[PDB]
Amino acid sequence: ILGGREAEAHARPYMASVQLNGAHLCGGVLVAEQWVLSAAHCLEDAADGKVQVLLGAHSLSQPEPSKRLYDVLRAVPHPDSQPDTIDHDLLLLQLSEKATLGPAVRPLPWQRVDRDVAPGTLCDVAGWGIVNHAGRRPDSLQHVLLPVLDRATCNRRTHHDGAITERLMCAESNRRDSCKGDSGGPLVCGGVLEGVVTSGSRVCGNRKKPGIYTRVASYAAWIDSVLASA
Ligand SMILES: N[C@H](CO)c1cccc(-c2cccc(COc3ccccc3CC(=O)O)c2)c1
Repeated sequence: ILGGREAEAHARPYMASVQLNGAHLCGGVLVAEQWVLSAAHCLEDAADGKVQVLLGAHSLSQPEPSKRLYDVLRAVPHPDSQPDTIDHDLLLLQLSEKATLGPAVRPLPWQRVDRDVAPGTLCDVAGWGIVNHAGRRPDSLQHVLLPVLDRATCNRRTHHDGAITERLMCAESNRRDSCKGDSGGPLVCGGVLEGVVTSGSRVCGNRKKPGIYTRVASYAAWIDSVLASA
């Protein structure tokens, strides 16, 4: 997260750290007791290593009573996802067991009504992604409120030139933005999950290259089907 600030500890109980061999790789969102939603590209160059999900965390390195690292029993990338493509970049991770719920661990309700979030709406993005262009990795969870950018503006030749489908949404990227290590994490509007961070053009903090977020509402049928297949 560039241009953000340290989040209040455990104020986002749905926030997950998807990890590879003990290291934070991507953000994730707890959407059900045993399921974490993330981005499919996160596990592309991982196939070998131990994939785990850290729940109830503020600090990545420090002990906290609510912190718990879970093993993943199965990884469900969206069937239409392709590598190094920004479309259908969703991943569902089944935990080893149902997560112990409490004030610091709680699933987030997600948008099921397939209608765009109004442009200008301030939405909260959180993550353990890089906090400056030099690549400084924060130990503690960061967040930033970003305004939603209309698809038309986002799709201009000067911006993402037609790449923003109806299944994607954009947020302003001027200084404040999501960056490397934030994909798979949440974009929350009025307490509801609206988007999942994707890597876009892999450029951060540049107003001409807005942040790209996968609209969860567009994938309601797939998420429901995966969550129902215990
Ligand atoms: N705001 C912009 C566009 O929305 C944005 C948001 C989020 C990430 C990036 C971004 C910037 C540089 C390099 C990478 C490659 O990262 C990975 C590559 C492989 C696995 C995991 C990651 C981690 C990750 O994807 O976060 C991503 C850019």
